[PDB]
Amino acid sequence: TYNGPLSSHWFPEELAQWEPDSDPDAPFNRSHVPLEPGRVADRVNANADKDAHLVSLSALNRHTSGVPSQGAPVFYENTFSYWHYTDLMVYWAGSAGEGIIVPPSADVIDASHRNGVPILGNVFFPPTVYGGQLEWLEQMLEQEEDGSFPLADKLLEVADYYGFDGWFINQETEGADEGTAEAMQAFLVYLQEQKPEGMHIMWYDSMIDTGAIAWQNHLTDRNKMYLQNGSTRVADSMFLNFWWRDQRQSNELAQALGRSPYDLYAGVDVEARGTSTPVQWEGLFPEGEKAHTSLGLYRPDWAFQSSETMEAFYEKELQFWVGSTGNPAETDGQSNWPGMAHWFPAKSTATSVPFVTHFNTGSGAQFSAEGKTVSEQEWNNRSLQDVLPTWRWIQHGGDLEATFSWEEAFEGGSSLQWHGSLAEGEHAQIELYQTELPISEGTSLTWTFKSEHDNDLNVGFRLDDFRYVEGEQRESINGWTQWTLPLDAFAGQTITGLAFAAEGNETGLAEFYTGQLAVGKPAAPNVNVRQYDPDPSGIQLVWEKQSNVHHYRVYKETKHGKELIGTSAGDRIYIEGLVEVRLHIEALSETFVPSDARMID
Amino acid sequence: TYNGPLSSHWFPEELAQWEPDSDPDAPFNRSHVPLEPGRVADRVNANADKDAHLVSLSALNRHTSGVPSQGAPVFYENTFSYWHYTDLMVYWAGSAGEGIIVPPSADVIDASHRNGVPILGNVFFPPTVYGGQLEWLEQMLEQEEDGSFPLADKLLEVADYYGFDGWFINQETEGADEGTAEAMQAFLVYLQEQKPEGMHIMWYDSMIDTGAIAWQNHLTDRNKMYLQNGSTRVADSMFLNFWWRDQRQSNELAQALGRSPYDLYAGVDVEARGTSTPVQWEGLFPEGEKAHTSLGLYRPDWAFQSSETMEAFYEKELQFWVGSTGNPAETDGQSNWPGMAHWFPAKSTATSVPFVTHFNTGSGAQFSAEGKTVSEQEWNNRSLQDVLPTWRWIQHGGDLEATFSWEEAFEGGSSLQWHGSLAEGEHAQIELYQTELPISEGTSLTWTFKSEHDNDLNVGFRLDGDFRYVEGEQRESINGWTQWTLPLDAFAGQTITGLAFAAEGNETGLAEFYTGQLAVGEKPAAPNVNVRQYDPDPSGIQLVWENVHHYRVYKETKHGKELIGTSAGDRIYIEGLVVRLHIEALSETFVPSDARMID
Ligand SMILES: CC1=N[C@@H]2[C@@H](O)[C@H](O[C@@H]3O[C@H](CO[C@H]4O[C@H](CO)[C@@H](O)[C@H](O)[C@@H]4O)[C@@H](O)[C@H](O[C@H]4O[C@H](CO)[C@@H](O)[C@H](O)[C@@H]4O)[C@@H]3O)[C@@H](CO)O[C@@H]2S1
Ligand SMILES: CC1=N[C@@H]2[C@@H](O)[C@H](O[C@@H]3O[C@H](CO[C@H]4O[C@H](CO)[C@@H](O)[C@H](O)[C@@H]4O)[C@@H](O)[C@H](O[C@H]4O[C@H](CO)[C@@H](O)[C@H](O)[C@@H]4O)[C@@H]3O)[C@@H](CO)O[C@@H]2S1
Repeated sequence: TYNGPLSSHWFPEELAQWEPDSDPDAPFNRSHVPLEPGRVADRVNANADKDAHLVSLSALNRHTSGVPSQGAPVFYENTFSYWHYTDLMVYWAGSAGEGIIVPPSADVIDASHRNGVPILGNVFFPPTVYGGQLEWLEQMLEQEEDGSFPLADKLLEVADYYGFDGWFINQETEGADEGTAEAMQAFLVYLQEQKPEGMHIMWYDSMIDTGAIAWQNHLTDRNKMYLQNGSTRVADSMFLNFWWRDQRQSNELAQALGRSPYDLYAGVDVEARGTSTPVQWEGLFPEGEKAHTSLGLYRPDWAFQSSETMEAFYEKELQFWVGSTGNPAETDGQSNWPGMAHWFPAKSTATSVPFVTHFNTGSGAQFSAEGKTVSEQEWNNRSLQDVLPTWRWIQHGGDLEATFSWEEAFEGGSSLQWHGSLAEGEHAQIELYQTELPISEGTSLTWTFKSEHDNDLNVGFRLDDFRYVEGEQRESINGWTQWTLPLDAFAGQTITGLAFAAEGNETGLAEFYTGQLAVGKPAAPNVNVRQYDPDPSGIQLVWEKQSNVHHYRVYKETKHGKELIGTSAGDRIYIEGLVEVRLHIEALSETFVPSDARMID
Repeated sequence: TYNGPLSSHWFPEELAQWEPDSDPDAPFNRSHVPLEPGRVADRVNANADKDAHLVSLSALNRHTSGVPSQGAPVFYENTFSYWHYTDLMVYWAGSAGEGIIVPPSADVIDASHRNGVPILGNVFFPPTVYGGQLEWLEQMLEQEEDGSFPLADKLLEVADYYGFDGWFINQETEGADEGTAEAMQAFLVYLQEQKPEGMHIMWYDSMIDTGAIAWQNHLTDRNKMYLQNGSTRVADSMFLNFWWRDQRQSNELAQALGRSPYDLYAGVDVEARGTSTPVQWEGLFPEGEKAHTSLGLYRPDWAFQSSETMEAFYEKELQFWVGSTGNPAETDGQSNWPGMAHWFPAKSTATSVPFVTHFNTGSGAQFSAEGKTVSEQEWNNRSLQDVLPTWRWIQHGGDLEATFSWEEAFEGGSSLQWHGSLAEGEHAQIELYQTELPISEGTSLTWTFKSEHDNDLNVGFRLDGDFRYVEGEQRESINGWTQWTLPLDAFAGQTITGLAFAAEGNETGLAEFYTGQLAVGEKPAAPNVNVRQYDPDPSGIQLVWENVHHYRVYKETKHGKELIGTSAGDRIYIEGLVVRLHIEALSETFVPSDARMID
């Protein structure tokens, strides 16, 4: 039923002749959210080291084809929220039936970028048993007299146009001779020479020097020529196959090659069993020694795909990325699954003012504006996913639980729920964010919450022990309480952490929903109605995207008030069925100040 | 004489009808060096604070017109080297006779960017006494039914295409009414709404709310609408005029406006007297409490324009930016001119591996490759200016002096000279760089020097968080220069926060070092080069090509290979061709590619 723009995918011959200017969908697939530079690490877990990196190969979209460019009316969508333990994201996709070169969709590029995570697209040369064809490989490996590889040029051009950070190269098609192998090496090297600074090409350990498919599970003499060859750099990293018990040898070989052992990502296959995946952790993270290499997670989206509901999906992600403890700071290294927080510092991109979050998880059963439902429809749009709490979860005192709620929202479709038993006079704190926010005059702390039992919600901030204080100026907005705490008295200081605290009352119960937290007015959007060629009877709204803007909201007038029908963090939005009606487009600033609405007939 | 591409400059009606695709010179005026993000500050001066910023309005080129796009065969050029005390650089230019909208030339954009300094172009509405015309102002302020300002669009387009970071707006043309004033405010507001993130529009404290020209010398009720109007942002900063004795009031007013006092730049006019400029420093930097606002330096290029020689120019810049002490760490706050180091931390963009410097100052009397002269001609090309020492100069022990030398070079036209008396058995160190360089396996320290008296030159590195002085591991001789390599694998996972050198005196009692390369950290593919017409000059041509620090163009002669051109962009204009050429690409590590041959 969906006739809108779709995220792209290609077989090599379609890519060759692909031009953004001629692709009706290309403008919808561009990310307009740059990779946030300079994340800051936390230090709450004593066992976590600073050397090892982590890549995730995640099916952020279950399918390669049929993915709407910019979100969809579906609550249950893969709203991964553990960007903070991730150094590199690989968009897992590609199939013999749909296309083997697949960039990440723009919604996911955006989510990744807000958390300063570089995201790679996938070039998937499938095993013949899965419809793999040598032809496709040979096509990609075509070389001009020039020496250049035209399809490599297309990889770079796609990554440049759509706005992501490189490619994962997965060569599992059998039948390749040694000449093909050398050509692949030339192809990867050509990538290195031509790519923009920062771009990352990650090679899967599969095709060896002979062209045979022969996973090494380590960096060996059989595969090292795909990472580094003497003084020539071939690839930025290698994802090691799963069948290893120890990685010391790869570390040693990497040093002999003059490369960091941490450009090797020891692979762990978690697709089927997630946290029940058996792993020789000592083989990667030895006892008094630093990590032998980095870590590669194949398919953490297990959490999504083995679950039926958003809540079970979110619980499995916590258990997987943080561990059975539910506390990043208190991990059980003796557990079968200690969790990623056991080994990896959490990073935060809350490093710049203004810092704003509405605890938007990226989807919802409903959409709220200033605490009022403005659409009752399921939606996902991971471009609207906020930077979520560094820690999941760190509390002190009370018998409380913290989770995301999709029942209450102030902006978007979720809130942070903090609820349970808190005895009278008892104090509880929840430390949420590692940060690096320079305070200057005019800088305020605001936050917005509901409280079912009337307890007030204090804010907590840590300066370069948390300071817990109550807000200065209170305001009521559709049932929500918004505090503003001026921080002028602290100008010149730097906030390195954000938190909340509450005091129990006679009730003995606490139930908070917090829908905005921030440390820190756009022009009405200039909007044009254009054809979306592939769908007459549909249209697209196109504006000039302002850098002061977090995203755009499209309302349509109804007999029952204004209804939200669209959101975009790009420069356009496709609306179906319009040819067949008054619209209102507002731009919301980074601080979520709404502009005056442009009217469109 | 020179018929090559020239740095641009417009009156408003020329800008209106400008499009890059039709300008033969536009491609030569594009910067290909992005603004380096994330500089790191030093801590060596106890009095320096972290709040106040500093803008320089510098005539990096003496003239608006006649500026070659990419360097010129002139040694004495304004090779400003104090980017480290500068937060914002404004390219000072514009005149009634030449053009009043002028972007920075590509060479200067590049130098600025390498040091992570945002550089602004100039929009100069001149006083009528200087040929100013209200017309030009009215032209710039034209508004469509749309509400948009077409010439503002051209300012943003120029900045985008050429690769710089905004504009300084200088409105000193008399005769403007209150309507013009409001239009200017709308123009500045339109800029804010349309500009790319990061871009900076700085407004001069001149035209007040009535449109009259009435410098306030402070942020007042008469000019605040040009910075901020309620919740609307009008400009990113204001450069306050010079006639102030104190700035507390502007600080206070800025707070009431909900803006940082440090978006205000208290102006100091140093054009005529440089370090002899009288300043009420206490009025800006109160003996305790913070600085009231930021600092605005009008014309530090006094150092260049009041001097006749590179050496005198370089000495005056030291005396101006560092002080009479010659030591950023030991400043005399009681001096008439304590120097900028007295108040401002030095920043460094040595924050990423590979870090490479050849101590190229941007010009030379001569050009060297691997220590051999490959051209005897004066040159300047500030696209080749390296990130130069954070500290000028910090030494311990000996009776030594450090300066730049244009007599000895390993790559380019200059080296760092460290020379004087060092008694046998004595030690001396010179701390050169504040850095932030993650060490990983495969990472080496290299350095390259000549020593007139045979002392060896040790490298110094400080780890996060006293320097480690060690001697190199592998020695190499290259055309009279010694190159040490010191593997740093034993330190992988550590971070270098500082680089230095150290020497031990010998029986000679003398030391004379010239150091031409220092680096913490693969040869490029031969450039794919085409010969194209440079339309405005038949009998001239341009080489155009598509990792790489810069390109070198050699021509074959009866006397060997001669360097005739360098470019950090995608092309170079060569005059007189009409002859075998050789184009090599040099990597960031200065590994040369195989030369493309061109006939
Ligand atoms: C890097 C790495 N690359 C391989 C990775 O490809 C491999 O993955 C597995 O991939 C199987 C094949 O996928 C392709 O072909 C399928 C059928 O035509 C398509 O549906 C698919 O989208 C691809 O184009 C895949 O079928 C595997 O899934 C099956 O087994 C799983 C257990 O591992 C299970 O969880 C599934 O639900 C399913 O039955 C699988 O994801 C991995 C693992 O073998 O190794 C390297 S890592
Ligand atoms: C921001 C700030 N803007 C003004 C700034 O413009 C002003 O500068 C002075 O500017 C004078 C006028 O310059 C223009 O007109 C000249 C003549 O047609 C041109 O040659 C020029 O390039 C411009 O288009 C200028 O003449 C002043 O220089 C003279 O006095 C100097 C002392 O300040 C002296 O050092 C010179 O050698 C010369 O005789 C001067 O640079 C400043 C200072 O008044 O105020 C604000 S800051």
